Amino acid sequence: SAQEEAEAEERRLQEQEELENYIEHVLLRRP
Repeated sequence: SAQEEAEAEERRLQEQEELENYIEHVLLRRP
């Protein structure tokens, strides 16, 4: 582990935690 890698880790959680809702609504409201 390290400081740099640690910064990227959380980045994935914050990006995913929010992304999960993206496709969740985008797909649910599909054409």
